[PDB]
Amino acid sequence: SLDKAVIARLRKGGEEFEVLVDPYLARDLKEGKEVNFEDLLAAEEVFKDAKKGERASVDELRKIFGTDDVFEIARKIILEGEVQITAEQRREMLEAKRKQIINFISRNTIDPRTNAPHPPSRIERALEEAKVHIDIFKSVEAQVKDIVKALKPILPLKFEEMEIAIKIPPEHTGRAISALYNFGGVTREEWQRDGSWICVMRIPSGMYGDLMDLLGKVAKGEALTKVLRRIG
Repeated sequence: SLDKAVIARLRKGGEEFEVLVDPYLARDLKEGKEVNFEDLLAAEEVFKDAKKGERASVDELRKIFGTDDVFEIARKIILEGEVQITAEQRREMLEAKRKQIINFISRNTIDPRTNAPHPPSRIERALEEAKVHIDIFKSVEAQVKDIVKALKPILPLKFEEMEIAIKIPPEHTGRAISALYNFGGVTREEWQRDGSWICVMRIPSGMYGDLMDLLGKVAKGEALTKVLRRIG
């Protein structure tokens, strides 16, 4: 457990405080995700020096932090202090967050020229071309508008959604409906008396081609669709 933990540290009131944490769950906490605090800490203790094992006293924690709750002090140390992740952990977390940003951009934007998504490897090249800084302690949603703005000089792209009305003939509902719910975005669904089924899919516009491919498979080319609206 403790070859795996890293130090998170904070100076407060002229004293140094440290906790020993799982670096991957500390990143999740800094990004804003819910975290199980029993897995996050390698020891339910606040240290003055985690390496020498010097523990902060209850009286000192009460004086400085106004509380003795180790979990709540650990949260403050991690959010306001520095997490000493290793260089290799930082590289691994950076590569993973970059991948998620690229995929999110690919799925949720379209090229205004061609009205189609760019491939992930096109977004990746543009990220490097633009020298985009990626923040491993922020969620995708928290940083993807800024990134997309930095990309627009070299790669035009725009966030857009579509609403698409769908009708599935009775013959194909068994396969089609389940597939559509799993794809996501089903709204205003309604069974019809003749066995057919209708809905309005609300999807990211860069998912349009995937949705049409899906309907070709699950409805054998028999589904009827109508583009209702594009939403910028």
